[PDB]
Formats: sequence, structure tokens, C-alpha cells
Amino acid sequence: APVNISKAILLGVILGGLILFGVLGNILVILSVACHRHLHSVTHYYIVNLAVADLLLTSTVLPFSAIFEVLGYWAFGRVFCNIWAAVDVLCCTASIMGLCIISIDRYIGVSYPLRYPTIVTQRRGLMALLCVWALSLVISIGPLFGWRQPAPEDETICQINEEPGYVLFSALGSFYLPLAIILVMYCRVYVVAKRELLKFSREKKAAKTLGIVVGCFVLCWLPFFLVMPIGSFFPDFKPSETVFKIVFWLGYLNSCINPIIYPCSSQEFKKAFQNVL
Ligand SMILES: COc1cc2nc(N3CCN(C(=O)[C@@H]4COc5ccccc5O4)CC3)nc(N)c2cc1OC
Repeated sequence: APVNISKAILLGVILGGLILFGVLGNILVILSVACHRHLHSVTHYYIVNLAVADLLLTSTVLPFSAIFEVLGYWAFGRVFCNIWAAVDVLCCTASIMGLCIISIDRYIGVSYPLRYPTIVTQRRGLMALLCVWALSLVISIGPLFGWRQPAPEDETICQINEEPGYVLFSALGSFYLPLAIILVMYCRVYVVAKRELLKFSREKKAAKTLGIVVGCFVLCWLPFFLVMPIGSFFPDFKPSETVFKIVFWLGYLNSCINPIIYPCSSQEFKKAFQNVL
């Protein structure tokens, strides 16, 4: 259907700029971790895992959301709508468990600096990464593909499951449980760092950087997981759908915010970014 030109063009341009910045940042993070040989570690492997997750979030789901916004309605196939929702959930739920294992690794490193290489070894790190990716896949496409509501008869409609039975499970298994794990691990990290040398300081600095990243992610994605379950469990059903869109976009903004954090909070990452550009 016809829509605005100037406003739509401006909105599309700004959104495209956002995706371009996010993709550039994630690619920069991946290249900085990979090409450099002094940035190899299980923590940096988890960092590139998060970079891949939010790069997928910025490269496929984000452009589709931007195009939907510009058009005002769904234009692609219904199968494409389902795959779009599934990829959105998969990326936003794999990032959270990536942060969970990053928090576990940072707790191990802060608590046991000297013995850190003997606990979180390369093999164990990759095993944990693969387990996280598999569990994120399962949690993402279980409630959706498994318990799927009757399909709408309109090809132009691409909505979100509003049934409480799905929103409760998705919020619990995607945000609230991994979030609780992350808070437990970082409260432990904070207490251990404060109560507690050349390697301990490095672990503390990495923990601070990844804690900033985790805080940004949680702040960005909290409004959505607070408004969706509330909307389903209360007479108010996502009031001001505009605000519902704003909370999704704020959540997506973390995908672009994250690459800024690594240089601005880790001088090693700043040097790597400077010398890779
Ligand atoms: C991990 O976080 C999750 C993300 C999810 N994402 C989707 N999407 C994203 C895109 N999308 C929209 O409807 C959005 C929002 O609503 C709209 C309303 C009117 C106009 C446009 C709108 O754009 C369709 C599919 N679906 C789910 N079930 C999700 C579940 C999750 O777990 C709790």
C-alpha cells in the first residue's frame, strides 16, 4: 500500500546506516580476534562467537525488520516470515548464552588466574561453545517450530505469537534463566575481584570489558522481555504498538553497540582495531 516518501526514505536511510555500522563493527571484531595472534584465547573465541551471533542479527533479521518498517507490512513469503522470526529468536537467544559462558569463563579466570589455563582449556572452551550453540538452537526453535499456532490466512501479516503459553516459555528459557545465570556469575566475579597479580589484573580487565558488554546487552533487551510477558499476562496487550517497535529496535541496537565496547574498554582491542583498519 502507498506510504510516505520523505519520512519513509529518511527512516530507511537511518536504519540502513545502523545495520551498516553494526555489520562493520562485528566484522572488525572478528578480524581483530582472528588475524592477530596475541588475541587467541577461549575468551576471545567467545567474543567472536558473540560477534557472529550479533552479525547474523544485524545482517538478516535487522534488514528484514527495516524493510517491513519502510513498507509498513510484510512483503516476503510466509515461510520467509517464519524463518525471520526463528532467526531473530535464535540470534537473540544464542547471544545470551554466549554471555552466560563468557560470564562463567570470567568467573573462572578471576577466581583462578594462574590456574586458568588448566581449567578452561581450548578443547573444553570449544566444547562449551558448541554446547551453547546447540542449546540455543533447541531453545529458540522448540517453542516456535514445535508448538506453532494455526497459520493466519493472510500472506501480508507477520506477527508475534501472543499466546501466554509461548511468551512465558520463551522469556524464561531465552532471557530470564540465562540472565539469572549471568547475574550469579558476575556477582561472584565482583565479590572475588573486590575481596582479592600480573595475570590477575589481565583477567580483571577482561572481566570488566565483558561485564560492560553484558550490561549493555541486558539493558537493551530488558524492555522487550518486560513488556511482552506483561502484555500477555495483563489486560493491557502491548499498548502503543509503536512502543513495542521501539523496544525491539532498542534491543537490536545492542548488536551495533557491542563492537564499540571492545576498543573503548580494552586498550589491547583498541590497538588491534587501529592496526587492522
Ligand atoms: C528473543 O526475543 C524474541 C524475539 C522474537 N521476535 C519475533 N519476530 C521479530 C519480528 N516480528 C515482529 O512482529 C516485530 C514485533 O512486532 C511487530 C508488530 C507490528 C509490526 C511490526 C512488528 O515487528 C516478527 C517475528 N517473534 C518472536 N516470537 C520473538 C520471540 C522472542 O523471544 C521472546
